[PDB]
Amino acid sequence: MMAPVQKQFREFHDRIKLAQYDENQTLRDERDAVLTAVREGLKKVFADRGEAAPTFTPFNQGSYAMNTGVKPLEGGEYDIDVGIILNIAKDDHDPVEVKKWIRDALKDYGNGAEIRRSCVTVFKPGYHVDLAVYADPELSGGTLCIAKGKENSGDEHRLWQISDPQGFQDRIASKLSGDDAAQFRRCIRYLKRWRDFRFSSDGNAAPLGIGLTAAAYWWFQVSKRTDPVSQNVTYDDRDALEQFVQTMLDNFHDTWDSKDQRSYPRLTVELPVQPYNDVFEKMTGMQMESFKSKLQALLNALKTAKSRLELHDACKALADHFGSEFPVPEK
Repeated sequence: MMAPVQKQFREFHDRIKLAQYDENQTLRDERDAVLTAVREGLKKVFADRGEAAPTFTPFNQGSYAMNTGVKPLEGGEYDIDVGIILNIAKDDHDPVEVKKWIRDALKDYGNGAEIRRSCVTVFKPGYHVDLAVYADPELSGGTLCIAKGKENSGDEHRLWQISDPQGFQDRIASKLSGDDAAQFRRCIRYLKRWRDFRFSSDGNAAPLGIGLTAAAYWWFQVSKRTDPVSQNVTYDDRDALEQFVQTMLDNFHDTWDSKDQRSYPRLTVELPVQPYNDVFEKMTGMQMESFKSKLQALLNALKTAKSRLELHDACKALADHFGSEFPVPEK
C-alpha cells in the first residue's frame, strides 16, 4: 500500500504553529507595550493642541486572535494585529489625520511608526504591530468604520469604511468545532506556510493571508474516516488540502482585460462579513495567473504524495511546496 503522510503533516503543523494571544504571553507583552506607548504619545500630541486626549478601546485582530498563527521563515517578521476604537465621531475627522494622531503618538517607539492604507504600523527587531484605527460606533451612527487612506491619497481614497473584524473572527472560530475545527485551522496554517515559501521572490504578488482564510471559510471540507464498527476517527489532512485546493482551482474564471487585450484567470473570494469585498481584488491578472499556476503545482504534489511506495518520496513531493520544515524521512 502507498505510504501515508498524516503523521508528517501533524509534525509539520507542530513546527509552523505559533500560539494565539490567549496562550502567548510574549505577544501579549509586545502588543500591550505598543498600546501603553500610544496612550503616552496621545497625551503628548493632544496636550500640544489644547484639546483633551481622545481615549480608545483595544481589541485583538488577525491570525493571533483566530488561532491560525504561523511562525515566520528566517528573516521574516511576526505580525501583531490590534484594533483601537477611538472615542471620536467619524463625520468630524479625516481618517488620515486620525492615523497621523496615532503615528505621532508612536514617533520614538522602536524603529518608528508609519501610516499604511489600512492601519498604522510600528516596527521592532523581529516583529511589527499593525494598529487598525476605528471611529466610535456610538458617535458614528452605530457602524464600526476603519480609517482607510494614507498621506498620499486624494479625497476619493480617504474614507471611513464599514468593517467587522470581530464578526470575521467569529465566523472563522465557529465554522466547525472540535477535531474538525482543528483540521480546518491546520490546513489554513499549511497554506500560510506554502504562501510564505513559494511567493518569497515577489511578496507583492502573494495572496493575502486573510484571502486564503476566507477561501477556507467558503470551501474547506473535513477529510476523516470513521470506522463503522469501532467508531474510531482518523483525520486525512493531505486529502482535505487536495479537495480544498481543487475547489479553489475550480473557482478561477478566465477574465478579459481590455487594456492588455487578453484573459487572465481570476479567483474572487468575498469576505463573509462587511464590507463583503473581493479580498483578492487588488491582485493583478499576471499575479493571479502565477497564483493559479502555483496552486495547480501544489495540487499535483498532493496527488503525488498519495501514490508513493516510499515515505521519503511522498514527503519530498510535499516539501517541494511547503519548504524545508516539512519532514522528509531518510530512505
